Amino acid sequence: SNAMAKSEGKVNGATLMARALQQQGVQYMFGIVGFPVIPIAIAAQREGITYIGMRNEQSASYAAQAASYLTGRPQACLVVSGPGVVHALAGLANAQVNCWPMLLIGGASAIEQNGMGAFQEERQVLLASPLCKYAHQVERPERIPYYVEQAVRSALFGRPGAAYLDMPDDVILGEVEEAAVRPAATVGEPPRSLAPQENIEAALDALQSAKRPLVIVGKGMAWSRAENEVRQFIERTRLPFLATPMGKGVMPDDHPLSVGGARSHALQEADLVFLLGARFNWILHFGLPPRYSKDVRVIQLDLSAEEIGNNRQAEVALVGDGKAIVGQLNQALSSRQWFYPAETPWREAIAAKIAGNQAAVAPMIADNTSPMNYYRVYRDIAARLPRNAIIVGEGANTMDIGRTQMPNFEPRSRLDAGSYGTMGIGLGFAVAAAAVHPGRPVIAVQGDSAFGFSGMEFETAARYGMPIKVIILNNGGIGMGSPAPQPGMPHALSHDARYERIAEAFGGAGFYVTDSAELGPALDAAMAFKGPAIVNIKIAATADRKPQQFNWHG
Amino acid sequence: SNAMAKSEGKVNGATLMARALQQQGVQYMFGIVGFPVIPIAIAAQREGITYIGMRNEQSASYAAQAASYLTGRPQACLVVSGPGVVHALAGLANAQVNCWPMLLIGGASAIEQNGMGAFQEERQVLLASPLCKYAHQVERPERIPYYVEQAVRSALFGRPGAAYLDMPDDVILGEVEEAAVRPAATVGEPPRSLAPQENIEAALDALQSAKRPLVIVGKGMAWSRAENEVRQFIERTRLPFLATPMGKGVMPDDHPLSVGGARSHALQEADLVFLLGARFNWILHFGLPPRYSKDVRVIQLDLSAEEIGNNRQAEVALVGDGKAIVGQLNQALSSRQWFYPAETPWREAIAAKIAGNQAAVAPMIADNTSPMNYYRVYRDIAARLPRNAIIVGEGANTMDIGRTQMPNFEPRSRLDAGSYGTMGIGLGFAVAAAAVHPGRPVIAVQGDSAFGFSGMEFETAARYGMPIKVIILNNGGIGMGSPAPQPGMPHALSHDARYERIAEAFGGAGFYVTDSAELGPALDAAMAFKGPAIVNIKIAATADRKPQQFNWHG
Amino acid sequence: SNAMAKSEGKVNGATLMARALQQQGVQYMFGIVGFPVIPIAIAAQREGITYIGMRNEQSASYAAQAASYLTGRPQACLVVSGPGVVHALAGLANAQVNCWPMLLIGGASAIEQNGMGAFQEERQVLLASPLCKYAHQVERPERIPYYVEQAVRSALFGRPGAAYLDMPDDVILGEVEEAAVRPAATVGEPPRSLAPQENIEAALDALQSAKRPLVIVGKGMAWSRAENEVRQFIERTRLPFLATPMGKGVMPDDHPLSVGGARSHALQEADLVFLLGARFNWILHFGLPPRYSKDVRVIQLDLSAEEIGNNRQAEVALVGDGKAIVGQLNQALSSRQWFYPAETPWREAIAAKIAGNQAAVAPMIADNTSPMNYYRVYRDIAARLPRNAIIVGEGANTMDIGRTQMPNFEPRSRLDAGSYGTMGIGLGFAVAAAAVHPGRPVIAVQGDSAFGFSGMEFETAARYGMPIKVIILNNGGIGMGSPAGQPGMPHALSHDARYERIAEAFGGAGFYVTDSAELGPALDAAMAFKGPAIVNIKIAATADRKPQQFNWHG
Ligand SMILES: CC(C)(COP(=O)(O)OP(=O)(O)OC[C@H]1O[C@@H](n2cnc3c(N)ncnc32)[C@H](O)[C@@H]1OP(=O)(O)O)[C@@H](O)C(=O)NCCC(=O)NCCSC=O
Ligand SMILES: CC(C)(COP(=O)(O)OP(=O)(O)OC[C@H]1O[C@@H](n2cnc3c(N)ncnc32)[C@H](O)[C@@H]1OP(=O)(O)O)[C@@H](O)C(=O)NCCC(=O)NCCSC=O
Ligand SMILES: Cc1ncc(C[n+]2c(CO)sc(CCOP(=O)(O)OP(=O)(O)O)c2C)c(N)n1
Ligand SMILES: Nc1ncnc2c1ncn2[C@@H]1O[C@H](COP(=O)(O)OP(=O)(O)O)[C@@H](O)[C@H]1O
Ligand SMILES: Nc1ncnc2c1ncn2[C@@H]1O[C@H](COP(=O)(O)OP(=O)(O)O)[C@@H](O)[C@H]1O
Ligand SMILES: Nc1ncnc2c1ncn2[C@@H]1O[C@H](COP(=O)(O)OP(=O)(O)O)[C@@H](O)[C@H]1O
Ligand SMILES: [Mg+2]
Ligand SMILES: [Mg+2]
Ligand SMILES: [Mg+2]
Repeated sequence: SNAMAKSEGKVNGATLMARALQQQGVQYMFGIVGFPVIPIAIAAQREGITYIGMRNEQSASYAAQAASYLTGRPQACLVVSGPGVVHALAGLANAQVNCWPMLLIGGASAIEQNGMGAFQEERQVLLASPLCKYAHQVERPERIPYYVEQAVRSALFGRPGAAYLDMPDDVILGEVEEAAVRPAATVGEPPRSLAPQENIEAALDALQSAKRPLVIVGKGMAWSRAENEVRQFIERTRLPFLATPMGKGVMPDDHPLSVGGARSHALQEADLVFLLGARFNWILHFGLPPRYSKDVRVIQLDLSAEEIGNNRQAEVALVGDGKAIVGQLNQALSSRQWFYPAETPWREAIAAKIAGNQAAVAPMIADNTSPMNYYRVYRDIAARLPRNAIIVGEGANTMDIGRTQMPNFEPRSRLDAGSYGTMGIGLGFAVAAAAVHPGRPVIAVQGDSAFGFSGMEFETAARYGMPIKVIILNNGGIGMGSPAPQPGMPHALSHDARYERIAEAFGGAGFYVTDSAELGPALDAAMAFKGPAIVNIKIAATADRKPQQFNWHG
Repeated sequence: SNAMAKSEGKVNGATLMARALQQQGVQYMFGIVGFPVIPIAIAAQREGITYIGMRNEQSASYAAQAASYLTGRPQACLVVSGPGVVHALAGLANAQVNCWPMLLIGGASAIEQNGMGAFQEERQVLLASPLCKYAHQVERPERIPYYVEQAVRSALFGRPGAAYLDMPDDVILGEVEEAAVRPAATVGEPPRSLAPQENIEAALDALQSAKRPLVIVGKGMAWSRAENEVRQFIERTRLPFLATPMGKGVMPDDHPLSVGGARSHALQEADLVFLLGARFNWILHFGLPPRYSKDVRVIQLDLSAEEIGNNRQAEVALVGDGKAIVGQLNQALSSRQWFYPAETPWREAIAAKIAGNQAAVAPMIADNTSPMNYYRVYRDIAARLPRNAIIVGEGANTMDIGRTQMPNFEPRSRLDAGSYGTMGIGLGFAVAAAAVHPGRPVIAVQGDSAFGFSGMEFETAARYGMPIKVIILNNGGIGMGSPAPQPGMPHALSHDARYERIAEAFGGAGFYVTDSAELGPALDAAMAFKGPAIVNIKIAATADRKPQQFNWHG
Repeated sequence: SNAMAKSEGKVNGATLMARALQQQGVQYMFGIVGFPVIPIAIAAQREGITYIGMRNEQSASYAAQAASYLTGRPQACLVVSGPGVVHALAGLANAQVNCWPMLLIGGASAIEQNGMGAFQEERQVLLASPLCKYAHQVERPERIPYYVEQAVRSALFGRPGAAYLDMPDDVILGEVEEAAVRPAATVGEPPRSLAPQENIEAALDALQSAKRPLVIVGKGMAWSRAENEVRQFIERTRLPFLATPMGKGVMPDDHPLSVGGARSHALQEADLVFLLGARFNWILHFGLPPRYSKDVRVIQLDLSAEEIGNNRQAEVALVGDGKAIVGQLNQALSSRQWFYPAETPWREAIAAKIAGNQAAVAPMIADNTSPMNYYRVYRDIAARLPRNAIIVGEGANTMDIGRTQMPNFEPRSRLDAGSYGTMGIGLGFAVAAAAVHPGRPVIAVQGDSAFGFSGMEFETAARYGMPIKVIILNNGGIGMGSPAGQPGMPHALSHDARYERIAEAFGGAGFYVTDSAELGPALDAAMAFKGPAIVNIKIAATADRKPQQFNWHG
């Protein structure tokens, strides 16, 4: 009753944590409650944070980083002591490798029982630390504002990455006087740095000297929110560009300067590559033979000074923020006459290779034979994707062929297995996208193996009214199908699995497709259904991607 | 064709690894293939090792240690580089905490690409090391026999724990001359050590002197295979005994001397406790007030010398193997004639407390009201459990009430959340049990939250023809249900979920139960169905365990 | 004054720690004070603990483990925050590698400043944990008895190793009510375990079947205080034995059964090796060719089950305590007549190899040429070692030649570079020996390179009145000397250095020897000087050890 005297001078750690998270712009918290973190989730809701309770911490820790990428600010994963934290190490590793921020909040057993073999006693900061930019235990409740500020700043500033805060039971429930708690500042936007002017002019001088220049647009530019500057730069210079898998959409994928359909030739024959927030790691084949000229010249824009010149020396280094530096280049271009000319041999070679690759996939796209091939399946899928959708892609062939057949027109609208090649991100990423962008459609296209890692999160989607559209391409195995057996092959799964009945366990709509004639009607119904859906497509066991000169891994 | 000359002088790392695993007694390998470990799973199958391809490495790593516990030998988990290893860290942590052996075999990116940002390059030994007794990279294929011997020996000897072997791609595919490979010795049985004679006699002296003695039978005795010796020891001494959660069955749970129905009174009032392969950690409330007399005398049998006297000093230490040391006690008891007398006040107090607790839960067991309470549901489950079943239990109220309502009569026939309190072990444990003991029934009783962590492994079971019986107690939440919402509560799940439809996705039988009259017939049909099955029981949202003087955690 | 009322109800962390250490048998504490550990050292002295302030924590951490080995109980090293702990990691690593206990107590910056960049803030537990059996922070002063008990037990019990306790400034100075502090039990002697009777009898059966048996006596027997049992065993069986470098003295080095002077032959030709608390690591050349028969049979006695069969399979495993198991063997031998016969080809071969090696070094021992060779120097040094001395040996040729030329007659009386091959242990070990055994002479024979690592601790010895006798064999470099516009060679030091003047800096006696006629008188004067002393011997730059078939490392 409001009539009785109530003591209001004290606040506990759970409440201080919720307030600090909200002050620092955490709007989404993905996790699974239990000892000792129930009060944190409840307190978070009372501050208006959106708590999404999931079915495995592995998926929760993936959702938190996806939500961080999409919002531009660290979002939270909340897990119990012991195995809750160990399950969530999955997401720390993935966020580290992708340079994505996130905040993992792990409960811990009470400090006063350390050494005793307490329930879920664990060396949690020690376990998390090699996967984190920042990891620290909160030893007393009155320092929660200090630590939340420092952790969010460390995750968000510089090269982004994962931050971990350890929350012992006795700190969560510990109480301090309201007026005694020292405030913290609100973490603002990440600082942006610029390049020296001499480097800006040297970059432009290099571009003008090149006979076969190539701009590579990576997901660092998407994280930097540099899409306006990049679009202006490519329109001004008229340089050919190649998008990386999650750099897709920074330039619209239908831009006439994209070399995406001539990727192998463009990398092989360029005499100059301009990396925009993209690494010469495995996704770009290291900047080295056999995928590049041994003498390829490199302009490299990265926020990370230590990344400059990895594997292949950079002729011009542009260390700083992608948006700010491309802004400098656009400003410097306004005093120059040069642009990449409308007709060059390079342009003609690129066009010819695009035409050849188009010719290679044209009969597969047109083939209505059932069981379907991947290109036929994507002909129907691509036709149902609205231009403002968020696309989650996961699998081997399903994901890789999906990457070329599903264009993105706006940045940060594609989430996939990323720089770690992770299976297991799929429905976590979709749940994150639907929480952050409830006004936009969310379509996850998964292989049958991929779907098994996180498919139980469909119940999560249904519970929060998230109308995610899950499309499974089922070839009955990992990368390829398998004849019925003699033991089953290690890569074999269940070609006749009726995964769509999982939707029906949770109030969603399930659709099963074996024949090309069923596929359109199934997708139209799934898109129209007011709720989450699974379309389970039984595809050809031996369907494969377009032949190429080089294996993707090599 | 066998007609053409084939060079047979060379063998590769994958084949050496399969042969060494087979030599060392590894019979089960749970994993998910992909780069770079496909050759290892194929080679393992060629040597006759059973390969179980699962749906998430988290479950595979849990399956591996359950198989090790059941077989008495380290069994393998096989995972890909990068996130395959990070996902499997779950199983390493669980194995460390339960003193269970396992062998995790993690693929790695090729050594010659280290530093370059290779696909799934990761510091895998470093990440695994805090969770392992033994962790090492295999740097050259010709060292494979050496390392597999050493890792298996390290995991199995002494206090058991997890071993990790890192297998780089170029080691897996690297070839050596068969004749050149150094063989390794076959790892035998774990050494057993004995206590000094004076300690054996001091232990019997102390038991003779006690007014209220209590033997506590822990899962170390199950691991030691000490059940014959423990059974002879209790029959000879006639001492009251208490089983720990997975120590159930070492003594038959229906034994007249069990104090399991008077657990709180027995721990509170004992003047002497004899720990048999059981720790004074949280499961036994640390051996300290408020759950024990502050002056409780302790005899402590543990293989780990460092464990002796943790939290509560041991009056008599018995450091060595459970089977061997209880064997010494039985021998020394054939030269004394003491037994604990047939009539004592302690016996009378224990019996009256058991009778009071039976009366306390009898009305709930008998109550046929629907939605049902937990004790009612277990009345039908327990009446249908075969005496040789392997029971997997998982959840909070589901698991803990199932612990009291589901007796075990043989050792090593209960697998549950264990010393780490882990949600997520459920279907991986069930799959391991069906793999190891295909001629025994395997029944997993899970809460609805618990089922969500690993439920996709139902496809794994169906694919290998494992007729696991999954019984879900669904209260719509973690620990308790929740009314309709304002946001849904953090612990709420879906009370109306039709989880049994997941069975129908993979060719199993699904049964849905909301009324007590339905429960009997559904369980009968599920047990009789020649295949895996899910029985989804919608139980009362506020059903709870019997009241107790102390919280289980405190 | 005593007349004033004084509150006495409160005690601080520093005092609680000093009392707990004294309760647990810590008698010696080696360290360097500073923030925040000054109150710990003062409190320690108030409880009667001997505090030895050293000149570098590297040496202090080596002293602590040597004192632990000599006393049989963990002794303490006390260091400041940050670099104090980092400097002491040296000792942690050495203690792990040697299976020696020690307790490192590292001060830490105050918990309330964590995250702020406090003076010497550091992740101290994390840095120490890979080098420790046990490492924990003390988070509250009332837990100090609990943690000190647990750390001492973890260090001392089982296979011994290093323990680390982290002591934050606010825990050291924090106060609690005396009456409120929970006592901890006193850690007693390490538990001893026995082998099964079948293994005892199989060991004696194996020994009787061997044609060329060899018993190897390692420093695990010295740690176990098994010298009486081992001497009885060798006297009873008449088996040839070999001492390891710090196993010397467990058997007296002048025992007629020692194969010390025929080591390479004994290892090469033995058909059966009985390891007594010694590992097949590098010191015993792995139990493998080219140093052993490829079919050598092995009986292995180790406390560590996981060590059994490393590198070479064990035919008979004896897992348990060295004293207890050799006790079992001696007892089983009283029911047998068997002993190794007085005349066998094996004895004849051993004796001829011994005579051959004595003849090889006899002229070097007798050669009075100056500058002297190593064997000539040790002729005079060995003549002047009292039977009860503690010998510290450190260097390459100085240490290795000293090992064969300086016999020990009592166990635990030789301290040397050990299983890690460490330069830097010299004067810390000497200071530890002089603190623990002030009634025994302490003689450190060091190479000129070795001396430079720890030579400043001579001021520590002088300050505490420790009459350590430091003898430096100076060849002007690392392993060998060198001639004097080219740079100095990397191994070269100062052949004409006058190291003995360092004794004179600190009130000790310095002697300089270049001529063989000077050596006897200098050693006699140094031994008689009632204080610490340095005898600096300028030896031949090219003096070397006796030629051998095999390099010591290989
Ligand atoms: C490493 C990669 C960036 C390498 O890129 P590629 O696959 O070689 O190129 P993609 O951009 O996908 O294009 C594929 C080929 O199709 C051509 N292409 C692309 N778009 C088109 C269109 N629109 N029309 C016609 N042809 C096209 C393109 O030129 C390539 O051919 P060519 O020019 O002839 O080469 C990528 O494969 C990748 O990100 N893979 C993810 C791997 C992963 O994480 N797997 C999960 C674990 S698997 C291990 O267990
Ligand atoms: C690894 C070792 C145990 C290997 O032993 P060895 O040196 O081969 O044997 P030792 O016992 O020292 O004996 C040496 C040789 O002398 C013979 N020998 C032994 N005693 C005598 C006597 N009294 N008289 C004559 N000859 C003797 C013995 O049979 C050996 O010859 P043969 O029978 O003919 O072989 C040891 O070398 C060692 O511990 N080295 C430490 C290395 C180290 O840490 N250095 C400091 C770091 S170096 C920093 O890069
Ligand atoms: C890896 C991991 N993540 C989370 C937890 C917390 N875990 C609980 C232990 O505070 S147990 C509950 C299941 C209860 O929910 P349930 O299965 O529906 O059973 P029931 O009680 O409702 O009958 C939760 C989720 C955990 N231990 N380990
Ligand atoms: N604001 C920023 N400006 C420029 N570069 C950035 C910024 N934030 C992160 N980066 C960099 O972007 C790069 C992303 O590379 P990568 O993840 O390999 O992209 P992709 O997979 O698209 O090639 C990282 O090297 C990271 O340091
Ligand atoms: N062969 C063995 N003999 C005796 N004790 C063992 C053996 N193997 C393991 N142990 C010990 O068994 C104990 C198991 O304790 P715990 O997991 O706490 O049991 P519970 O959960 O049943 O109480 C561990 O302390 C472990 O060191
Ligand atoms: N009480 C004990 N009884 C038997 N062995 C022990 C005991 N304490 C330690 N040990 C063992 O003694 C061994 C010493 O081996 P090592 O240091 O290689 O000796 P050395 O250098 O003399 O050959 C270690 O393997 C250790 O586990
Ligand atoms: Mg597939
Ligand atoms: Mg529930
Ligand atoms: Mg020298």
